[PDB]
Amino acid sequence: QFEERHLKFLQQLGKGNFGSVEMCRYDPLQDNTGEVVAVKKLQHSTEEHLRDFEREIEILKSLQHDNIVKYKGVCYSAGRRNLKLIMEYLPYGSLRDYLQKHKERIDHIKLLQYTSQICKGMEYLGTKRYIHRDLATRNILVENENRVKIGDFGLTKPGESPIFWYAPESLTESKFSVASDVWSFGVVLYELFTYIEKSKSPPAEFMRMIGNDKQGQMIVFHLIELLKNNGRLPRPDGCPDEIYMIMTECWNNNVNQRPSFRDLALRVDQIRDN
Ligand SMILES: CC(=O)Nc1cc(Oc2ccc3c(c2)CCN3C(=O)Nc2ccc(CN3CCN(C)CC3)c(C(F)(F)F)c2)ncn1
Repeated sequence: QFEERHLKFLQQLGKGNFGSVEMCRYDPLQDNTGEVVAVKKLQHSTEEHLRDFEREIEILKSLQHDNIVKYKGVCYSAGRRNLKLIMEYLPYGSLRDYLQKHKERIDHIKLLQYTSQICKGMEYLGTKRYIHRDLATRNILVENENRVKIGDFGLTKPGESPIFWYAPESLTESKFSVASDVWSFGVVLYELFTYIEKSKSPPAEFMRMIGNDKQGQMIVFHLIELLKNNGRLPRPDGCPDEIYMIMTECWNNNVNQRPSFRDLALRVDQIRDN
């Protein structure tokens, strides 16, 4: 389906210790045309990394939704001794980058449209019995001003720490569930309403709350103790009380009391419609 000889490099997109992503053009007709795609490569095809990459491909082959990144196929390069994953190319990259780079195009109505789409993608993911774990605007991608798609770059498998999106039971017991994805969704909703303004990010805000000078495990200790006793990210400037209430309800230490993604999509769509 994707012959390496016809997969032409266009641009580097992202790199980490685990993998890298590039933009390519798939030109089988060899006439300088063809579809543009995003291609993920494994940096080191060890038995464990390759098993993990194959599990990712299997997950992606099972997902088809408007608000989930679109799998296209695989390419077997280096004479069929290397594996690359082919996805649809999304021009605006991560929603974290888009919010910073394209503030001219964003208002609260757009933020709520993206919020709704994220909930719907998560409703779908739950029907497939997957737990995201990594929900954060860095892992949501933007097709255009009207459409976002949940993904998981998985390139890097305090400012760079994923802990600031994790539910308290995930931090203390490594318990990840649909309900902890709801907690992380509450952090995504906070990220959207802070517009990725300098110093308002979840890592910067939590570090400010615990003490900016803390390093290593002391950060973890303080974050856990803070969350267990009702410490929370503040309401972003200009955020409506009703939107901060959705964040607060997602950030419930009582796991079963968190709303569902179906509840959240309906609530957000009703606020948009009213
Ligand atoms: C400008 C620009 O850079 N444009 C780009 C970049 C770009 O780069 C990407 C972005 C995302 C992804 C790739 C490449 C290759 C794979 N990938 C990706 O999202 N994988 C993925 C892996 C697991 C899971 C779901 N699992 C469930 C189990 N969990 C434990 C983990 C998550 C999902 C999800 F969340 F269901 F969509 C997605 N793609 C399109 N356009």
